[PDB]
Amino acid sequence: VQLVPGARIANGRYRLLIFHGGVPPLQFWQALDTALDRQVALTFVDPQGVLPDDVLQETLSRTLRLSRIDKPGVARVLDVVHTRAGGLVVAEWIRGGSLQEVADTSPSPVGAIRAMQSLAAAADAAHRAGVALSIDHPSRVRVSIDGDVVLAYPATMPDANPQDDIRGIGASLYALLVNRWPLPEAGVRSGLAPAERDTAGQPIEPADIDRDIPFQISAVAARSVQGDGGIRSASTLLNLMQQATAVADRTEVL
Repeated sequence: VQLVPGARIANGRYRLLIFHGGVPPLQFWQALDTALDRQVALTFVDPQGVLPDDVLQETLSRTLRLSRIDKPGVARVLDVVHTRAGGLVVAEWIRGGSLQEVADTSPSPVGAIRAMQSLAAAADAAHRAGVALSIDHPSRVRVSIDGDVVLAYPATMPDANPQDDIRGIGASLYALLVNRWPLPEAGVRSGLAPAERDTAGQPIEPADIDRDIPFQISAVAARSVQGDGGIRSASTLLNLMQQATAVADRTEVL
């Protein structure tokens, strides 16, 4: 079939508006719910049917498992339906902007790390619940008006794991900090340039690229983005985020 703006999906209930990219076979869409007249976040799980039913089923399952976690870091799942275009994960629409859009406004460092805490925290409840967020691509998250960073398009496939979440979270923090995506790219419609690599392949640290960025805040970004090691828990990740914040509010004025 075909997915393009205007399409009507699910007995026509949803009309597509904007394509927000994804990591195939996933597709992140912005759509209008014509029965309740309000926007929703569609995650299509497999438009072309390329997935073995076994993987599909595990994907819905882990997504559902993620759904019952109620934290501001994750969009609320409204439904999970099978449509003419494959499995479909319907989520509330988060007012604000994409992760791409906000980073292009070189936002305050302190404002950025502070806003990431909702993401790290939701990560933590998830992991403690045995399910990953799958922060694998910048389109996956938005920034809400209320200054939270949110998993907008839920859809947790088999490959998603806690450790990749920590990496993906920092890859977001990094994005806000330097408007660059320090991860290889497994995407369509990424919208963000790649991060400069040092000689050892590790991304150049945020502070070195812009010495205005407090040291603590650039540390949490880099020690997190590298799967090399260091941070190995949303739990710890959050606390680092929090200490980095306190140091920063104090020092902020100066």
